[PDB]
Amino acid sequence: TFIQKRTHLFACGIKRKSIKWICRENSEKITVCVPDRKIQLCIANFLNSRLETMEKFKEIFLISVNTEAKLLYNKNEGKDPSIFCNELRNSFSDFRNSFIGDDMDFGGNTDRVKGYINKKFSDYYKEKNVEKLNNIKKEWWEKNKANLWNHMIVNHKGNIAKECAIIPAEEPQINLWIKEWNENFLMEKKRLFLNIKDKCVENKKYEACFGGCRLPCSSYTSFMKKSKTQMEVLTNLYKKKNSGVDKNNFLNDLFKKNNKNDLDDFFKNEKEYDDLCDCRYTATIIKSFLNGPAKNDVDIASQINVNDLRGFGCNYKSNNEKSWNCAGTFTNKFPGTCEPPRRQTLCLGRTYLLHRGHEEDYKEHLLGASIYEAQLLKYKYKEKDENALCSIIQNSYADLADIIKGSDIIKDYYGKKMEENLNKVNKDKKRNEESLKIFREKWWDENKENVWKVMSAVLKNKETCKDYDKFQKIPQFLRWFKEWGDDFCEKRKEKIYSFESFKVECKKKDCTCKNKCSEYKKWIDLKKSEYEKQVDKYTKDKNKKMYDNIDEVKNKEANVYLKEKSKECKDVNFDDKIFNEAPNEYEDMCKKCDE
Repeated sequence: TFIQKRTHLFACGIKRKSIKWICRENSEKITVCVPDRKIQLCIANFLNSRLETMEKFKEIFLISVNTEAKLLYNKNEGKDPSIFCNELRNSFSDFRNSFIGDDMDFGGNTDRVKGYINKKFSDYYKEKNVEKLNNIKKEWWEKNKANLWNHMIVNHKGNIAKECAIIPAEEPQINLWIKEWNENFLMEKKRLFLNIKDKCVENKKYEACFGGCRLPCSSYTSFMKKSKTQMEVLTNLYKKKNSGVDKNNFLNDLFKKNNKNDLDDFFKNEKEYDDLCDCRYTATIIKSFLNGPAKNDVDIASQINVNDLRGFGCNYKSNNEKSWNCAGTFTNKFPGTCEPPRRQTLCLGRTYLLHRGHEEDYKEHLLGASIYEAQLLKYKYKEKDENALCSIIQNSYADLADIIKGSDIIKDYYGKKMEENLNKVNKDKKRNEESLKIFREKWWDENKENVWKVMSAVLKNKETCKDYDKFQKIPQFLRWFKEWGDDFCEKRKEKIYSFESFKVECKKKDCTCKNKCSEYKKWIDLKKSEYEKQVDKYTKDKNKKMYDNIDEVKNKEANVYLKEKSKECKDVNFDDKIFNEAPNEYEDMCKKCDE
């Protein structure tokens, strides 16, 4: 009775509502993609009957199709009725094609029922020739299909369009599956893209730079990836089932129906996706520097976009000059170290935001910081020569490497978070110091080339800048010490010249020698202490054999290391006069401030 009707329903069971396609390889090592609708096709009832006679087999078939309809109706409640219509038709076709030996779906009950139905038809006709049986089944379908279809939709004719009640034309399964898949695809494609619009709006307010927009963008991307592999399978199976030919332009026509040329063009992300899903203060510029205008045009690579710059969380290097910092918390573990002003003002952006641990986001952020650092440096020192600009870019490049590797001496608020957020990218559950270090170290090696590529884009004749890799391998402090030398010698030269132009001006007309001399005394004493600190570390560290594997350093007096590595000091000897409260040439002049 009605109770027994429930039995039919539950024999097959409630259907999953989501529309998905599952790809597996069959016994012949051949990959196929089956729709979940086919996986859940209502066939269980065949297994609950002895199928004693052909009348019975017919009766059970009638129950199967009619039940499939009910379950499809419950599945598609709340969905556009066109969907229920198509699934009715497509399931009817699978009943036909899985019955007459044209089925890509395999395993589980699909083969359990198939094999059973074949065995019963062996009994019915007493024929074991599989080919003959298949023909017998084809004839049987011919005579029963009209009644099977009619009964399948008898309770739902009113819920579908008049035209959907017409029995489906007979076609190969793969043709029907491709069509169904195409429809499933375009629907989910629209939906996922509308979410992108909703959350990204027009992406004119850096929406794509935040999770609200990046999530639907990301969902859309993966869906296209999965979809592309799926269509490849289905499209190859078509050719294979037609002597390796696109019989009747089926595949071709289908591509033109959607205004596309082929698989590739079918999944090529349009301009609109990039416009809505690329964070314009990271992704857009990265693409320019690696693949676009900036790549081969220094002028363009050098031009700064203020809005993007401040969006990312950095600003121009101030015209003011910060002192060297020899008194941070880092002096606890590394006494004698002096942080370069350049390091104190290094652009890292909002590193505290990469807490979700996505490698692509992290890479995108690092390259962003690297680009702006380069541009900002280029802007600050645009009036310097190629060799200097080159070395200045390498300084920050190497510091970045030290920050990512976790060897950076400063461990400031933003550096630390950069390091820790790379640890987050690492999903390995072994999380001791050395284990995490090794990961970061390997990660930098895999990315350090691109980092240099984008930073080197702001230099004339990029290949002029060499051994950036070797330079990065040099202990940070040693790199800084030399940086300090060049900075010291330079500013000393400047201050000497300042005295001259001042002396010559006074030498003619009107004349505070004491006041300028005073300012210099303060400066030189400050630099003297900085020098002493770093010399002490260089010496103490050297004695601990920390520089054994470093040529052009082993057993070289600190002040010698400077005169060599520091070009700017080539003409200076670190005497005991060098740090005099006044230059030896202006010693007497700074004295006798009576004139």
